[PDB]
Amino acid sequence: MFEQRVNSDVLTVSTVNSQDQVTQKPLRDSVKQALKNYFAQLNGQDVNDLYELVLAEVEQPLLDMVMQYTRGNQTRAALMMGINRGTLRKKLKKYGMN
Amino acid sequence: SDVLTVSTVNSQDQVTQKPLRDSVKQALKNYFAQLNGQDVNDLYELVLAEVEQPLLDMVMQYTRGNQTRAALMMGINRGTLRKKLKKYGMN
DNA sequence: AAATTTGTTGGAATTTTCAGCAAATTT
DNA sequence: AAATTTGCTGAAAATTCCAACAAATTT
Repeated sequence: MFEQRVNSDVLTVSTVNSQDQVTQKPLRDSVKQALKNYFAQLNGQDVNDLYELVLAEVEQPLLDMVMQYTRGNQTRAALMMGINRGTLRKKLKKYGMN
Repeated sequence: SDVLTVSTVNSQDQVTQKPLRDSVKQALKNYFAQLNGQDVNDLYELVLAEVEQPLLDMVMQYTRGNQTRAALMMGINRGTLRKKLKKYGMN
């Protein structure tokens, strides 16, 4: 058969453990760590934008990467991401990617 | 300089920050590599799902389970927050 | 030359706000 | 005892999907 690949392990980033041994770990944990870190620096004023802040950090590379893959093809990229070609175009504007 | 970053370490044992986006980019770089021309059908909802769960989890620690403050912090309507917590079944 | 993708549309579908309950929980 | 937060609700405000089209482009 094929071995299970939980959704945690579909998008993973290389890390190193205490034994200088290279190993994948969920992207989840990077996002978890970035926030953990982000909160440390909150000393300690309010935020009103943490979603759109995060979303923007994640949307940019996704678009960046998908557009490279589809060699610039908008129709394919929007079909890959499961978003309408119109909203893809809109996002691409948002990030000056056109 | 830049608010969302994660700790890295180089061969010379020096810890050093890099922006989260660089890791998201790597994640995909990899994801694509392994697919050999296989359809990718719903990649947005995928990556969204991978980011919202940590984000929700973490703010609900910071707000101490307080749904109301978390929503104002994240900048989405309190109802949405509940609706998203349901999506991932954290409640 | 044909097939596809782009840029633009007006409308329909769905998602998120928003204020306003009383009831329940925290202070 | 008071203040805050929750679980819920309609309905408005915004965003997303749609699908169709000529025109630009890629095959």
